[PDB]
Amino acid sequence: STQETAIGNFFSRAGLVSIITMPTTGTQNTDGYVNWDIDLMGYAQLRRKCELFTYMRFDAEFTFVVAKPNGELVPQLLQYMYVPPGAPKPTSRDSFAWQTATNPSVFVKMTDPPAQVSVPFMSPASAYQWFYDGYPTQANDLDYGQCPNNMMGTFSIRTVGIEKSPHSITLRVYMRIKHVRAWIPRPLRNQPYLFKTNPNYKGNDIKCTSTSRDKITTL
Amino acid sequence: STQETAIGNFFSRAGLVSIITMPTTGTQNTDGYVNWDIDLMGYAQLRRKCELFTYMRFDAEFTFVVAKPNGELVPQLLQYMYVPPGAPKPTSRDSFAWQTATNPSVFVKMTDPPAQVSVPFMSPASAYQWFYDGYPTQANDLDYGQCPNNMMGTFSIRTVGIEKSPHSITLRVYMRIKHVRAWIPRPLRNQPYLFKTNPNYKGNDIKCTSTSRDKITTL
Amino acid sequence: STQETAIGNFFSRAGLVSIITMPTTGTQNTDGYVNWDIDLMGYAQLRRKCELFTYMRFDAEFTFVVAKPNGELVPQLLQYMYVPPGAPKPTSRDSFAWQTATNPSVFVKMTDPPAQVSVPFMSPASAYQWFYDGYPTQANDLDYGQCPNNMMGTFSIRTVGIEKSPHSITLRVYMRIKHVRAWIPRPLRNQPYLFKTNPNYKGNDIKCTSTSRDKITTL
Amino acid sequence: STQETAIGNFFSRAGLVSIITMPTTGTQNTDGYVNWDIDLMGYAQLRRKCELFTYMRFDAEFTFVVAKPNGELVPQLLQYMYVPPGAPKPTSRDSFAWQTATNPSVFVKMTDPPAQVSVPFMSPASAYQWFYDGYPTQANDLDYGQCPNNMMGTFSIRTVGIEKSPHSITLRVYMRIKHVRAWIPRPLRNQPYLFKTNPNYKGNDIKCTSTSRDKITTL
Amino acid sequence: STQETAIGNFFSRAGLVSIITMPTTGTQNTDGYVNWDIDLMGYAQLRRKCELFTYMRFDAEFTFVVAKPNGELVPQLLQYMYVPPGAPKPTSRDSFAWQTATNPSVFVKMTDPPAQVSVPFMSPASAYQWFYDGYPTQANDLDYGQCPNNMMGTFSIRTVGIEKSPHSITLRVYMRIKHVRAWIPRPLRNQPYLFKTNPNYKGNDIKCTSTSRDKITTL
Repeated sequence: STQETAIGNFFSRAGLVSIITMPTTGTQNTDGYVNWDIDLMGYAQLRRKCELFTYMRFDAEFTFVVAKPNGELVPQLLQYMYVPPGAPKPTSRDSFAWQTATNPSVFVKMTDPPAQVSVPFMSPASAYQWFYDGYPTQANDLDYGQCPNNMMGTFSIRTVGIEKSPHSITLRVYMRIKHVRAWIPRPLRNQPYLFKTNPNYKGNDIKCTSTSRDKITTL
Repeated sequence: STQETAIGNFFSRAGLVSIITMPTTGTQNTDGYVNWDIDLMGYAQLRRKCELFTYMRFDAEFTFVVAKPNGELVPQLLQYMYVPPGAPKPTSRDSFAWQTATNPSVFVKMTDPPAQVSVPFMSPASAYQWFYDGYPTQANDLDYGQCPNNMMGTFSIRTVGIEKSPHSITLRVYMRIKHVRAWIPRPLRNQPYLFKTNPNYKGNDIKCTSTSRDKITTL
Repeated sequence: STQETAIGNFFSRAGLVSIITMPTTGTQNTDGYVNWDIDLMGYAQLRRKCELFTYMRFDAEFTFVVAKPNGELVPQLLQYMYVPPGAPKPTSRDSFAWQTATNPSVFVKMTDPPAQVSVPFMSPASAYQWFYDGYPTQANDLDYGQCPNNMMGTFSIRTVGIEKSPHSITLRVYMRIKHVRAWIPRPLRNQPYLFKTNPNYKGNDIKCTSTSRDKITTL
Repeated sequence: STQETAIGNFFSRAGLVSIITMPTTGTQNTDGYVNWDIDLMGYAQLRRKCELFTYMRFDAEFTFVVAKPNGELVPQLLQYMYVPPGAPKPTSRDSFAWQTATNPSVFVKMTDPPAQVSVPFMSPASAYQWFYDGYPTQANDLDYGQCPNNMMGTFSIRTVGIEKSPHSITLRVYMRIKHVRAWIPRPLRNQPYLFKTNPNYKGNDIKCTSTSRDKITTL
Repeated sequence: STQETAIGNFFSRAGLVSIITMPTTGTQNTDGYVNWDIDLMGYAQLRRKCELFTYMRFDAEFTFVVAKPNGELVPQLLQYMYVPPGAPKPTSRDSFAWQTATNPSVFVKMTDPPAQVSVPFMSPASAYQWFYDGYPTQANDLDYGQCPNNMMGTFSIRTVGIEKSPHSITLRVYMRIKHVRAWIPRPLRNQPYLFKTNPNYKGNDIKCTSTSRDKITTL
């Protein structure tokens, strides 16, 4: 069936896009909260799939699978807050940001089944674009290829309550692309990725698209 | 879309309107209960938004997010009682008020998902009014601008059971305005608020509506 | 709206009609069960409301709010049995009565949300009557005004299991009157109540229906 | 209403038909399982009701109310297996019988609300019969009145898991007769029952159907 | 009724197809995960039933009944991942395989009721075949009768979380055949099975299809 090769089926399925960890005390948790900016170019697997196209438009479904680091669940009340683009992100475990009515928040117990929410098409432009041959502001670093109109928002996680939580939390964020539309197909990345924000490739070790053989007649 | 600028969308979304805390023993809890009169002029954020209009009419949806102070949940049975206007409020952890059939009460376990209830348009007048240029009873303090026809009711929280609860409770009250209607738009508050019940402003430090610059030509 | 003054709205709302307590061991609990005969003339508040009419007919909805005496809930299996009129009531924590198919019983865990059940119009007569100027069998005590055709049934509560429960239980019984019909309105009780089963009033201290004043002209 | 005297209403309502107890260790539980053959002639109350008719046909609804002996519930996974007639019953806590696809089994946690299942009309004959004036194979004991075509099946209870359960279990089995049909009404048992499988009565102490009085004129 | 002898009814009902055990530490669990390739020829009971036909086509419903080895349940988050045919299976408790979007995974708590999922008809051929009189690649062992087009997939179980789970898990996998279709009926296996992948039988001890008797006239 040709349905299997349709843009939609190719970009369906919820995949893991991030793994936030909030230990009781260690390196980055005397805070008590986390700010994860929604990022797709996170996993090279999904990134390569997207960079097959120049422009894309879609909705995103997020599912929040949390539990303690060993898999155990406890009666802990959590809060996930979506900070749209152009909005101020929490800077402390108790910033005013957490009370701002305009930053939709979802409250759920770690015992309750995973929370699920859908985020629309945020760009101010007609489509997200993985490639911008210009500057949003010149030969050159910093400020090139960067298109801020792809900014999808930020998710701020934290345990509820005035005192810090006794439990460490390991949260897995899954995302599913709904209603996909793609434009202008381009060559498939054949060089290892070096950065999230640009096509730079290792220029000394340029790998060949295909494996080799001895003679052009041996097969 | 113009829908985004519609009165309804502007006043939608559930925001935090109050944070009640009932510790086992400290300052105000050898009682075991709390009486929160429904108050909107609580958070200056929402208050400024309302004082953009003279009269407003609407329904209110209340959601009760509770848990212990650190975010943990325990099998504690709670009772939230709505004491309408003109009704007697509980004066002790065990007043008759808690048994009065006419004071609707909702019983829920701290484990159960947040309780949610809708309160109608209580005023005896056609609309709530954030400004009353008269007296409900004269140059002058006390008894001015005060309109008792805006009184929306009181919520009385307490743990159920004859003995006091072993757990401390931190309850967050969220409110959402439904079916909003507004009349007679007025200037937007440009001076810091000094009191909940009146427009008094600091008259020595009168802030300018806009920032300044050197010359009227430098830009 | 006149709807607010309608017999139905006047007698709606679930009110507390009884508070049964079953401690592990104290005065009346080496038993392990309780027999509460359904009684409305329990709370003078609701009683006065009913004695505004001579005859009344209605269905009753019962809700069972239970928890330990301090409000905590535990995984305890309880059984509530309705013993109709003319049926034999349990006389021990393990009478045959608890197994009698004809005594409908509802089993629920103290963790599960409150059990709710509806009891119909039990009287063998066309309506319940709060006043019977005769004898069911003469100037006179005992056997007067007593109409057994108002007998609505009994509720027998107990913890399930062959051994006694480790936990103390405090159960609140709420009742709501559905489909109300009233006949022959009568004067409103103006003297304090002395007994559940009769209009006897303190005859030495007869209180006046209204407060007093000095002169009939001072106001 | 005549509806109350209808065969259906007379045989409705779920009654207790059995009480299985599986202690950790005592007399009959170093096993870890129980085999209860579905038996109606268990409780003389229901038995007398059935023997008012010669033939009966009906479906049966079974509800499984379990908990520890004191009424407490714990996170124990149980398995109830229905072994139809002509099928092999488990002979050990781990017989192959428990894995046989054809023996429908229902898995439920003691925390989950009571399991409920419906068993159809199993007899190979058109109706169950409480009386068979013949032999299924002669004056005489053993092998008389016994009709094996009334065999409804067996229920095998056990805790899941390879190791024995730490908890003792007391399970109450309730049964409700659905879609009842009865034929050929007969005299009502007036002598105490002596056995489950036959009408034998104590012949020395033959009780009179009615109480006595002195003279045939005194009343 | 002939419905009882229909291919569908004959192959219905969920039966146990596998019992995976993941102890904290013992022989095969310092790993923390398990890879069970979906196998029907597991239980000789069901296998014999299938080998009554040459070709079969059907969907499969899998139910995952898990709990600790003694039947107790704990708040443990588990993950069941379906690795289709031609896909790479996890090789460690934390392989990339567990993050691969294309390997559908279902997350469920051991407290939640058993997870249930349906797997379609995976073969690249029109039907699964329990007999292939050829080679997929000759008199002869290894590489005969083996048809890889019957490969249905693999299920990879594991506890979620970065650290190993404190609890041992015993998981029972039930399978139900939906929408069955069978072709070309063949003789029923009358010799004990020796291997999962071939009809080899013990040739010294060849058992007779029927029991014996003395004379051909004694009955």
